[PDB]
Amino acid sequence: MDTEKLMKAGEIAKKVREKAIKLARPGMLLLELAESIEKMIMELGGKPAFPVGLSINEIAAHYTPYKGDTTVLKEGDYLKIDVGVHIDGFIADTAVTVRVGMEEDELMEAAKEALNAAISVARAGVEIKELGKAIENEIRKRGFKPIVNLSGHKIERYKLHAGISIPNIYRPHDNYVLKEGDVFAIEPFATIGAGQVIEVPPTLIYMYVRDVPVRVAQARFLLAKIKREYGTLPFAYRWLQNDMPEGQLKLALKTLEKAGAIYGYPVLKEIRNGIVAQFEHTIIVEKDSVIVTTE
Repeated sequence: MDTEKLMKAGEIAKKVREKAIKLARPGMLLLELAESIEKMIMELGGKPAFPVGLSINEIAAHYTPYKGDTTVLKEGDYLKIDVGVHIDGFIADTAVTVRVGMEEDELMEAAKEALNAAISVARAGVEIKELGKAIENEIRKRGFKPIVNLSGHKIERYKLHAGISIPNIYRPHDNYVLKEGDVFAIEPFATIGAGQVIEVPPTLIYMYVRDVPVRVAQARFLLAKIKREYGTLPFAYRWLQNDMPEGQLKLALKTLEKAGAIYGYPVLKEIRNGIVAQFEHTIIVEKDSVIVTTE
């Protein structure tokens, strides 16, 4: 569980996060932003843990651009930038919301404050529901609604979602005890909407899980490439686009998705088109406080 790797990932995540806020100017082509960031991650000796999330407003997460994407940042836009970096499989997951070409807002504040609230509170020994309460309050007591079914999550090596949420609400039977050595993304989301998200198209992001019989030559070969370049970390449709006709690409991906070799990370929309804000730090739990990998 090499911490120095985890830390580097965090430093790099931290840098490119900051650069990403500088480049978040109105008329900034969303495609170009993502490419700029991911480029800068690889310069600093990082590989991306996943395609960079550039989710806007009602859109909560799992938007990354494609080639041909013309989405462009418009002033007043609440832009969630979710950056991920890994060092030989050791992960830094960090996120900020920014009102493009504008000052911070009380909604943006509710989320960032929820993050700090959780981090202060976190020691080894603490039950995760305690961090839940911490977040819930910050967001509510500013008269906002936290997104219930989109949370933080345990991180392990080459395993981005390692299957224990740090939920954004108190739940009596969220009883997990934070351990010396646990890595965890704390992501509060807040919205003026319902406080709940669902899936909508497109599916712009994908993850290898399992190899499976693939009858079709085109799809088998694509699965091979995917495993070689990306393994069991998520990947953008965008990255594969380069080579291979876009039609035969989209079909292969759905053909693999069907067989259950790859699974999609489709876009998530806040269910009442509630404008949504996010702030994420990676933390390593330790005895009487926590490292913050990405601060």
